[PDB]
Parts: sequence; structure tokens; C-alpha cells
Amino acid sequence: NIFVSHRFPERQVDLGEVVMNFAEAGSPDNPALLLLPEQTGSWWSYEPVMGLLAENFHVFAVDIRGQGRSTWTPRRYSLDNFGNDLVRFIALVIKRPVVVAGNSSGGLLAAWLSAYAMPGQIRAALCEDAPFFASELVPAYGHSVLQAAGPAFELYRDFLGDQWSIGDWKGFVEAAKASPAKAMQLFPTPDEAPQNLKEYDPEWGRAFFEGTVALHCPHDRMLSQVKTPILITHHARTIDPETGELLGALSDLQAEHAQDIIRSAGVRVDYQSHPDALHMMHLFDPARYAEILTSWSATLPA
Amino acid sequence: NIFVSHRFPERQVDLGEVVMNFAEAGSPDNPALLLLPEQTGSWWSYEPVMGLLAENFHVFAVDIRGQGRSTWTPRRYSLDNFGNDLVRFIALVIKRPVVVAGNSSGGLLAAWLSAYAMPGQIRAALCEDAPFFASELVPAYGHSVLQAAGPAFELYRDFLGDQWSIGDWKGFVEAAKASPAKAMQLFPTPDEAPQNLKEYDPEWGRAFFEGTVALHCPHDRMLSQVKTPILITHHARTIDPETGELLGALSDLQAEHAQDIIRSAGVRVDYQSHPDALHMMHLFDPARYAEILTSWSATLPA
Ligand SMILES: C[C@@H](O)CCCC(=O)CCC/C=C/c1cc(O)cc(O)c1C(=O)O
Ligand SMILES: C[C@@H](O)CCCC(=O)CCC/C=C\c1cc(O)cc(O)c1C(=O)O
Repeated sequence: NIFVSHRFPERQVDLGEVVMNFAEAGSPDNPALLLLPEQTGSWWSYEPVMGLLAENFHVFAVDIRGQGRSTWTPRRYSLDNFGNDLVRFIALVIKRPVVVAGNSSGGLLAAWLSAYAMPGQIRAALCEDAPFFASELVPAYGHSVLQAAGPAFELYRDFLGDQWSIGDWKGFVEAAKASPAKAMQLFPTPDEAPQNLKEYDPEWGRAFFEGTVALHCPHDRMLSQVKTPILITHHARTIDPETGELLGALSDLQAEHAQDIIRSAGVRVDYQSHPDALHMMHLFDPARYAEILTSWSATLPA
Repeated sequence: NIFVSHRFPERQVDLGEVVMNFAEAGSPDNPALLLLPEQTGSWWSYEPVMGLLAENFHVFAVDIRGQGRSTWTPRRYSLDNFGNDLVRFIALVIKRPVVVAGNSSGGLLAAWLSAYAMPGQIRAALCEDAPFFASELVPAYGHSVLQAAGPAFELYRDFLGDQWSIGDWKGFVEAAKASPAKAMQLFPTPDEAPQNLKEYDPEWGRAFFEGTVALHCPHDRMLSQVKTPILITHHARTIDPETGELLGALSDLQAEHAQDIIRSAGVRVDYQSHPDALHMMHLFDPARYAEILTSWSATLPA
């Protein structure tokens, strides 16, 4: 009960297990657009850009399970459960085919739906800076989660704890600043826990760090099972020259393989590299993100 | 393409990732009934009893993913993925509230649905000798899969292999007889691979033995989340005095706790002990099973 006000009305739908919170904008005569936030991001990660997209889409921004006003589900955090929630959401609330756009963790889920959603649910998928492979424990190519974003997710577990059962925010901030992981500086460490983190279940991080979230969803297989056109945006990424860490969502090599996997599935795939963009372009450069999304959606078949 | 003819015509439906095969009997004027086979059993596990149930029910017998003519999905075998398939099947095919009756592993999925199905999909669930706890790697109570049926699933994996990739049936029968597990005698060892097993993906067994099939579906939490009346039929079970092995689906101690967890959820629960009935009662005593189901179904609301 730590939530705040926002610039769109919020509504909740019972999917069976999770009660998913979401916001709605746009005209139902425009194409439906499902927005999936990143890890630690609530639906209002897209709040600045929703005004822009609502001009041309009927947009649905949702709180994914274990986040925001949506239901926290201990012991049940997996890409399969995340995606099937979204399958039920599309079927119970949207009731039309959708273009799905997801940032990072949400990008993995946009690709998850394009491969494993109910027939006809997904017209196309936008993957904004998705950590393909780089979020797996034992990826088929390139850095593992332990060599990229792992350290921050490990701290969420060790200091915030499942369902905020530890809550040592001060201890987390000090461990983060003192961590030898160069990628740790990509995660914010304010003196007071930010709103999005307070709406976040740290067992997300435990699941990504321990390799359990995508145990049943190997990325090389998921990417080969997609059935709808996919757009891959690749933002800032660098390999630290002292520690070898991946500072970014995925490496150049991992993005190449993901393109080749999709291409071999016979599915249209486009790739845009934005090496100066921030990880969450939809939030910190919503104008640029809206243009990319709106333009790419215009090239999709009706 | 090793399938055999059957009394009831078969039909397939695309659920998105799994193309599910099923057989339909009875009239839509009677209550819908979804039958879930056991592990290694296809829909025609119920073929001998569907004639009786078709006199009072709109019967749907399905091949669960990784079994029969339903899709085999390597690496994605989980209770959540099994259940979400069945959620899709009810939504796409049945389109009406159902009573779910599953045997063994299928009983776990009936309870899974009672907890995690879409709102209104499930009227009640019948769990026929379901291995609650005894099929978990680290159960909350009682024996683990390693002290029950695990040894047989271990042989399925070692000698048959994922997707019948090893296929050393004669090596399996040899290892089954030499096994020190007294519970090994509950599993068939014919000179030729039985038909039901040739339609079965042994990665099923790997998942139950390695503790991955229900890693994200702890039974104690799942049972606490049921939302519909439950009927638990407990068939033959015995504890070996030397090795302590559980010979059967679940122990008396486990069944008692499952009753407690459901009762504390404020949900109706009934418990019928048939300690002389075989595991697959619906197959070897179809009249007895059908009567139990039909009599119990009569006491349901609406
Ligand atoms: C070959 C198959 O029919 C099993 C043999 C039946 C029998 O004679 C006694 C064992 C009862 C429990 C089995 C069981 C146990 C588990 O831990 C998990 C399962 O999925 C089953 C399961 O069968 O689904
Ligand atoms: C931390 C945030 O402010 C972004 C700053 C740039 C950065 O940290 C590297 C890019 C990958 C970032 C996160 C990430 C990593 C994963 O392995 C999985 C994820 O779901 C995310 C995720 O959901 O964001």
C-alpha cells in the first residue's frame, strides 16, 4: 500500500491467480498496443510515452506479476508464468490482436508471446534492449547473467529479500557502491528506496540470479519458435576492459545470434542499433521510442 | 507415427505452442468433464470408461503435452506449462465450465487448475490417487519423489532418454529387475515397450526425478490456492518396512495434510480411501470410478 497517483486511470483484472493492474489510453479504433515494463519497472514506466502512443494506438500498459499493483506470487516467478498471465490479459481485457513492446525483461516476454501465445494473439513483437542470453544462467552464446547484470540482482536478494522480507535498503546502497562490479553503477542507489523498487518483488532478482526464472525457457529455443515479425533495438553496450563484464543488455555477438535464430525460423526480423541510447529509451527518450515503434508498426501487414 | 486406432474419433487443436489431441463423447446438454491421464498414459487411458461417463457428461479426454499425439516440447515440461495448456484447451474447445478429473500426475493438474485456471473455468476437481508431495523433490511433508516413484523415472531417463533418444528398452527392463527399489515392481516391465509408453516423452520422468517439473509449483502452496471443491481418492498405498519406500501415489500422512491445506483455504474437500483399488482405478474398475465421479458430481452446486 505504498503506491502513488498517476496520469491515467488504473484498473485491475483477475486472470485466475494474478490480479493484473494496468492503464488504458487511446481509441479502440486504433491498433491495440501492449506495453511490458522492464524488471523493477511498473506500468508507469511507459507513462510519459503513453500520451504519444495513444495518438495512434489503443495502448495497454500493465504491471507484470510480482510488480506494481499486480499480485506478488512467491515461488512462481518464471517466464512461462509471466507470459501466460499476459496471454490471459490479452484474452480477457484486450480481446484483439496486439503489437507487443517490452523493455529488457519485458522484451524477453514480448518474444515469449510471439512464440508461445495463443494463436492470433500477437501481430508482431518489439524487443527494446532485451537481455537475450545475457539474462540466462548458462546461455548458448556470450556473457551469462553472472557476468553482466547478476551482481545487482544478487544484492536485491541479499539485502531486500523475497517480498521485501529483509528490507535493508541502506545495506544495499552501501554494498552496491562498494561492489567491485563495474555494471553495478548502471543501477540507481539513492539514499531512499525509489518508488518503482518499493513496488517490486526482489524475488525477481533471485530468480534471474539463480537461473530459475528461465530454466524452462532457453532463449535459443524460444527465439527459434517465434511466429510473428520482431524488431530488436540494441542500445548502449560495452565490454569492460579491466573486468570483462558486459555493461548493457546484450553483446554484439549475442544480438547477431538472436537475429540468425529468428531469421532461420522464417520470420521477419529487423535490427536497429542505437549505441548512444539509454537502456530504457521509452522512459528517458520517449519521443525517440514512439517514433521507432510507430514507424516500424506502420511497415507491418494489416 | 506409432499410434493405434480407438473407439472414439480423435481431433487436434492448436493451443499456440502445443497442438493438443483429444477425444470427445457425449452431448453438450450434459455437464462438461475434462479427463487428465496419468504420466505415461494417453487419453485412451479413459477409453474403456468414457462410454459410461458419456451417458451423463460431455466428456473430453486429452493427450497432455509430451504424450500421445499432443506435441512433444523438449525442456519446457512443467506443471505450469501443463496447466496453462489445459486452460487454453478449455477456453478454445470446451468454452464452458468443466469438472476436471485427473489420475496421478493428472490429478495434480486438476488441482493446479482449481487454483490457477482462468476465473470460472473450473467447477470442481477430482484427484484420482494424486501424488501430492510424494512427487516433489523437496516436499513440505512426507516422502520425496526419490523415496517413491523417482527410481522408475530415473530409469526412464537413463535408458529411454529424452524424446526416446536412447531407446534401450531391454536395458531398462534389465535395470528395473535389478533395482533395489521395492517400488520398482509397481511399474510394468514387458518384453516389448508398451504402446502407452511409446507415445510418451521420457523427459517427463527426468523432470519429476530432477525436481524441475514442480520447482515453480510447490504443492503446499498450490493446495492452499484451490478455489473449487476437491475430491481426493486415495487408492492402494503401503510403506516398505526395510527401505521405507512409499509404494503408491501418496502416504496417509501426506493425504491428511492435503486435506488440511484445502480445508484451511475455506474450500470444500472430500476424501475417499480405497486402499484395495489399483492406481489407475478408472481403467481397471471403470464402473467403480464412474460411480464415484457421477455420485460426487451430483452433490456439486449448480
Ligand atoms: C507408470 C505410472 O503409471 C506410474 C506407476 C503407477 C503405480 O503403479 C504406483 C505409483 C503411483 C504414483 C505414480 C507417480 C509418482 C510420482 O512421484 C509422480 C507421478 O507423475 C506419478 C504418476 O504415475 O503420474
Ligand atoms: C539497471 C537499469 O538502470 C538499466 C541500466 C543499464 C544496465 O543495467 C544494463 C542493461 C541490462 C539492464 C537490466 C537487466 C538485466 C537483465 O539481465 C535482465 C533484466 O530484466 C534487466 C532489466 O529488466 O532491466
